[PDB]
Amino acid sequence: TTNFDQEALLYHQQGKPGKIEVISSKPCATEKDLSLAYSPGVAAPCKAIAKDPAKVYDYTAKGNLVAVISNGTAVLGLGNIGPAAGKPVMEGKGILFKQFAGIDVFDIEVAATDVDVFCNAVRVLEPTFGGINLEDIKAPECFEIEERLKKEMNIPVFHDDQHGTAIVSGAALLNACSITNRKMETVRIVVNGAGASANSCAKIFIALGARRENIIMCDSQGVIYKGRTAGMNKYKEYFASETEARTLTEALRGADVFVGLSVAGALTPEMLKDMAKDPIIFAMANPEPEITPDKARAARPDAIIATGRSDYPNQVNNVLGFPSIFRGALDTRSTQINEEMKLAAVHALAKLAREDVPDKVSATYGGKSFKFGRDYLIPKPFDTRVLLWVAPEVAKAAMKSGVATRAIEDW
Amino acid sequence: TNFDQEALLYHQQGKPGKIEVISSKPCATEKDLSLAYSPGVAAPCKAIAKDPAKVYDYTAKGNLVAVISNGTAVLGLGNIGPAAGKPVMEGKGILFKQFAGIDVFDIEVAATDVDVFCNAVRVLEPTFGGINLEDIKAPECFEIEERLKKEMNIPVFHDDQHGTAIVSGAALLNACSITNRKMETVRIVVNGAGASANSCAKIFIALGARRENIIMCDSQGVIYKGRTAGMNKYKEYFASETEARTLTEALRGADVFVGLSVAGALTPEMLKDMAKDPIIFAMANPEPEITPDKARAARPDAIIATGRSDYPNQVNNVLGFPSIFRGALDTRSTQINEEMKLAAVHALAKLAREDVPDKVSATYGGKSFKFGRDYLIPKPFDTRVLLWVAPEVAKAAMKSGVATR
Ligand SMILES: NC(=O)c1ccc[n+]([C@@H]2O[C@H](COP(=O)([O-])OP(=O)(O)OC[C@H]3O[C@@H](n4cnc5c(N)ncnc54)[C@H](OP(=O)(O)O)[C@@H]3O)[C@@H](O)[C@H]2O)c1
Ligand SMILES: NC(=O)c1ccc[n+]([C@@H]2O[C@H](COP(=O)([O-])OP(=O)(O)OC[C@H]3O[C@@H](n4cnc5c(N)ncnc54)[C@H](OP(=O)(O)O)[C@@H]3O)[C@@H](O)[C@H]2O)c1
Ligand SMILES: [Mg+2]
Ligand SMILES: [Mg+2]
Repeated sequence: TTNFDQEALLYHQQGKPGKIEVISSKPCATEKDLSLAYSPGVAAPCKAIAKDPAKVYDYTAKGNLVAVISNGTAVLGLGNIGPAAGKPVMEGKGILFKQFAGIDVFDIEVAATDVDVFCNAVRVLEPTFGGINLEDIKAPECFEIEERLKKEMNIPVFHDDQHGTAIVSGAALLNACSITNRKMETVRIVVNGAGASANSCAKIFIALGARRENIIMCDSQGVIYKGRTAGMNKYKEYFASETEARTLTEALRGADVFVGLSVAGALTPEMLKDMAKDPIIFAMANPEPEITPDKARAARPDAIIATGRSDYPNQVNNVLGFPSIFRGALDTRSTQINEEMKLAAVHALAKLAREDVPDKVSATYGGKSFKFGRDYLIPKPFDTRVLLWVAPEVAKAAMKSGVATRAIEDW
Repeated sequence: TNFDQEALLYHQQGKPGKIEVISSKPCATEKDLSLAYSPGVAAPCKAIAKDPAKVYDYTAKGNLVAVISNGTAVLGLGNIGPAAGKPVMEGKGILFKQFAGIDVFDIEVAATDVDVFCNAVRVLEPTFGGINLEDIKAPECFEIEERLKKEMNIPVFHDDQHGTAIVSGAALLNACSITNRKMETVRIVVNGAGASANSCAKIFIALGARRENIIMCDSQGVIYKGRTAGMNKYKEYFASETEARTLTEALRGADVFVGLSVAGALTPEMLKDMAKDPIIFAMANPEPEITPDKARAARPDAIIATGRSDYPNQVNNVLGFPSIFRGALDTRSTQINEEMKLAAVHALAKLAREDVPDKVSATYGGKSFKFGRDYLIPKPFDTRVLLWVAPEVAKAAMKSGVATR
């Protein structure tokens, strides 16, 4: 819909260009005000921070400030459009941080595609920020970039395209498994796609109890089988499967779970018929899914379906993750977002969906009723319980794992 | 002091720090967010991919300045490091917002090597409409600003260097006018050879001063040609043929003293042998090279400006950078060049000759102001400044061809 596009263009240019403004949180009108905000008063917190570096969190915005950082090499589904073109998306990501977790964001678009240039530039920004959310950086560069920055920086570094997606889909999968009386240890999973998100999703499924041998990964050229060499790399190699299947169709034979992280249309009804009873179908290709819940329900009335879209039930929406994840990490002044923290967020999201849904949430969604089951197995994005459930569990995981530098006693 | 305690509480209370980032557009509903983020946010991205200039139409780039420091010369605190400088950079951003309506991301960078710092900062270009370098020590700051100006296609401006040059240059033009002087024959003595001093001398030459009429002194006295002690590439440029060796000897018959050094550096005896109607810029902080009363006591015909708000003629940098960047941003300029800097000088000098509104008088407690020896430049809280200076900078950018809008 190109007129919907025009609504978006107008939105971005109307009044003042763009979507963000930086304002003072303190009085700044009078000469007295400015004698505190600036010279000579501002020397006091500077001296305090020089003597005790931790006090940077007491006297600046650092403790609530995340950088959303991209080089614009994988923007949304638009591909490598460059950092300037990606800036609206990074401003938008920042707005989600603010609206869902109260976190201030500097969106930082970096003109560097070289891994060393990019990492060298970002590493030295640490004094500015309480955390770094890497965004829309293409695979496989994003794997090296994230791992290097996590090692080199002493503040949390988290690439949402990789792990946010894994966290929310993992939560959904745990619940889908519960609803269908499945054990993770025996569930057979097919992942369609082998990019930034598929890699992390596969890894978290294993972390949640799935076996590598029960997971088959497919790409643009079919099943990633052990021995294969076409279009292969270090990361695809890890998930190369001993299977005899070569097509997506073959891989789905008797499979329990389809995880779609590829492109629209990739999954048809015929492929659906041979899946196991109560098939679990996550069709997350944007903006159009691998399949529709209706086409899926038509082929398989017993199917459980999640997608990336808010107009269908069970949206695997990344906004369920990163805001609370950084809230918990920031509030404990943590030096990392580690695996313990990611898993804590999985389990918090999963558990929340199992609770009775307050009238407030139904009223937010037009009076729709929600109860845990096949049409509701992950929290709604506009449910205010999400921050309350996920952020403290992340904070507790940071303290338990020893990456917190500030204890939080209670909420 | 109670004031330090007040300052600490100001920073620590409420939301820690001094800045918040907010949405400038509606962002409460599913519909709102379908435009602010996916799927609608793809539209401006596609527009920008096709026509790069549209980044200025659809993002905050055109109103967004990075205040960037590695914390190596923070205020008068020296090399305290990037984190400890963060309160100062947040506060600088506050000034940008309050005086020019400019949004700032303060960026504290953990790199002291010129090369590493530059390589980290120049790739941030897509984010910003302009870069204000701040509180970076000399001589590294010269090399850094020079290199970034060569690499980046947005304005790069180190305020410590050029802000004081611009405002003191406006003050100097007016001082010369008042005392019937011509810049081409004025003899100037610059005390100090650091970040700000060097730029001051360069602005004076641009305003018509002759390089031969300028003597620069540092911690070891006059910088004379042939001297090697404590020299560098930048001091070398301003090395003088003069036989003077001390600040005292240099000031004999001098018209102007520009003090960018340390307190007490200027005594009354040096003042004695200055020319009639000596112009004295004592801008050392927090205590000037000499006080206004001690100066007029020695020389009653003296015209004096300082860096302090408690005396007349405050050479305050807030008179410069807000309008300079406002003008640069509004013309979507690729540079702040010498033409733009000079445009700011002349506009500031011109505003000072205008009648001072009661609003300004009221702002400063009924104190009247009329262009003269006690009023050489606009007051910092004069709201006319942005309206006067920024349009002149924009005109300069367009005339010199660095404007893209
Ligand atoms: N919460 C969500 O809804 C969510 C989150 C993240 C991602 N996604 C969606 O998942 C998709 C990929 O995201 P990404 O960040 O991972 O991108 P990516 O890094 O580019 O990954 C693309 C992957 O898809 C593979 N592929 C392309 N065509 C295929 C086909 N017909 N069949 C099977 N695989 C195919 C590609 O194979 P090759 O490697 O061989 O080229 C590649 O592995 C996008 O649509 C994204 O919108 C959704
Ligand atoms: N608008 C304003 O009010 C304003 C603006 C900018 C600066 N200032 C003030 O000017 C002074 C310099 O600032 P800056 O940033 O330029 O500092 P800077 O970079 O450190 O430069 C210091 C300069 O002062 C020289 N110096 C040290 N002691 C001296 C002495 N007794 N006599 C003469 N020169 C001496 C140094 O000489 P060596 O090279 O030999 O070390 C050096 O050249 C500071 O007090 C600053 O607060 C005021
Ligand atoms: Mg992303
Ligand atoms: Mg400064």
